[PDB]
Amino acid sequence: VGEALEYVNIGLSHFLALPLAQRISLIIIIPFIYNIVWQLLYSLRKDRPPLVFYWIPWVGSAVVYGMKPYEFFEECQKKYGDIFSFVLLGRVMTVYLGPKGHEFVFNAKLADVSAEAAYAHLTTPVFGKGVIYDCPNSRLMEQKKFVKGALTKEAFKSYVPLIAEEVYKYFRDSKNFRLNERTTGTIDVMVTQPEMTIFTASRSLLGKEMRAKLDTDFAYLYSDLDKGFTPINFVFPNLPLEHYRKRDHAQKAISGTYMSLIKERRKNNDIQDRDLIDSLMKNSTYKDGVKMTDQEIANLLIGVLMGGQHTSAATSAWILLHLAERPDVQQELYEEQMRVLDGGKKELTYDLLQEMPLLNQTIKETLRMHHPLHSLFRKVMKDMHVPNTSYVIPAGYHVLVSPGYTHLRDEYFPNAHQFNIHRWNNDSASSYSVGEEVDYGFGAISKGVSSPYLPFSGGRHRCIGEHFAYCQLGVLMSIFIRTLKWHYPEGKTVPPPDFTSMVTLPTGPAKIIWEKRNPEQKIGGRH
Ligand SMILES: CC[C@@H](C)n1ncn(-c2ccc(N3CCN(c4ccc(OC[C@H]5CO[C@](Cn6cncn6)(c6ccc(Cl)cc6Cl)O5)cc4)CC3)cc2)c1=O
Ligand code: HEM
Repeated sequence: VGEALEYVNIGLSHFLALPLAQRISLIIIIPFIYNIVWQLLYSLRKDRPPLVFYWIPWVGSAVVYGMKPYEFFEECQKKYGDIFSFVLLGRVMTVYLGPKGHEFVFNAKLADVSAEAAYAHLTTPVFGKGVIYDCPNSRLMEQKKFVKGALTKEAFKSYVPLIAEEVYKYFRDSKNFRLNERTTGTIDVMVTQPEMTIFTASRSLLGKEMRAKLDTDFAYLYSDLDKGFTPINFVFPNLPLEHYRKRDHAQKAISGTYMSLIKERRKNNDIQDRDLIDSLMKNSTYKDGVKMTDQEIANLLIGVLMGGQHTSAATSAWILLHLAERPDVQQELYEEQMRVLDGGKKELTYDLLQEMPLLNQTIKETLRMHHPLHSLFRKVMKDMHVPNTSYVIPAGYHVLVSPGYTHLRDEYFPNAHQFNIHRWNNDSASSYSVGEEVDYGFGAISKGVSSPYLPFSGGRHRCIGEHFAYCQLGVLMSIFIRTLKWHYPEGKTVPPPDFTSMVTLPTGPAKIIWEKRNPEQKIGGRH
């Protein structure tokens, strides 16, 4: 022990007498070996889920997870069961697959897990400060409450003809259609659907002013900001590059535009019940008296529009793509449209949308096969014991839940990779609380979150956009169906998802060929 500790000090010193060709090369090799040693040691633990073995420190299973998460989850499930962890770019993600995982994560106590600590870097740089994940959970709960106030049956009743008008205007004016001058055409659905989504959501949620603005070069800011909404933000939220400056600039310029409208309306007391802007002007005071600022209101609007943008656009693209090889479904949907709208002699209303179950089943089935968000996260805040196991998930870990994975299991949905809207006969609702309920601040929602079908999650972070989504997707598809037939270019089929984008959007270029059902029909109005 005497000469031992001396040779420790000697050894520390001889280390520095190494050529750096050796010293840098061991600066790499040492973490690599400890990593493997720590993993081998880790596997001993009884109070830890199996950890997926990986070679590269820090990076972890990022590549295979990133490129094909559901295949990754399937392989891990086979070897280890439903609970397992894996390292991902410096973090430890504990996956819990299936309905019990949904319960473990979505109904976890506010104290145990944090969504804002998982998500804030993704969103705060894009939306702005003070809202959504840049604030405490109870602020979020009430912001969801505020937004829900513009998402009522009466609002949907007034949105439908606005959304309809936008779809027709797009058919009339967009270079991708121009139905008054073309009877057939080819389109990339990842060009047309993001455009139709932003036009329809602008007009209805933001109002005529902000929609009007999309016909100016102001539209280039949306693109700039949109490009800033990327999973890279999870790792690099701010880097001194043109991309990040374009984004930052856009967030300032767009929120400034919203603030201009807001202050303009208040100045004239032109505060009605037209749109989400009016709504948040009348109704954005928290339960402790603090009022949202005009800046926070605008940042909230950006997030809502942005979130709704990507989930919905990706979804209507997938609907288009699945219907492109299924002329039978198109036909079936067309007949439902003729019946409900009396051969087209009835105008589409919100109430009539509700009497189109096949259409709604089509949305529902698309969301089963193409959950836009394949992985939902929470950062673990307090150590968590996994019920009926010896597993304890320690603070500093992340829990990862994936209803999108369960959506694609045959055990829960027979023939899960087949598109079949009739699996939802007797069950065309977007979702519905199968039993008892609970209120976190934005309204009574289902207490249990064990449904195998769960595109809108559940618990305190449950989506509040599902009825707006169905309204938007519904009006849009109703008009697509009554106006066009479409199919694939010869030899093409449904693309595989891109699991590396923000949403599980189709892999490009995803093209379909459209043709007018009534070549002679004209869309009125000015252009
Ligand atoms: C680097 C190597 C490469 C191979 N690699 N290695 C890993 N990956 C990778 C891993 C994971 C992912 N992602 C995909 C995106 N994903 C994700 C995206 C958004 C998201 O949103 C959850 C919250 C926050 O945003 C919204 C989204 N939303 C919900 N409804 C509508 N939008 C949200 C909620 C509320 C509001 Cl107001 C706005 C928004 Cl945006 O909900 C959650 C997860 C995480 C995993 C991507 C790439 C790679 O690409
Ligand atoms: C196809 C359409 C959509 C799907 C599948 C979807 C899905 C989801 C999911 C899964 C979550 C929870 C994520 C988690 O648990 O971590 C969520 C949250 C949320 N979504 Fe959506 N969404 C959709 C459309 C919309 C729309 C149109 C809006 C706004 C109009 C919207 C606004 C929100 C909001 C405000 C939250 C709450 C965030 C939180 O509480 O943390 N979503 N959505």
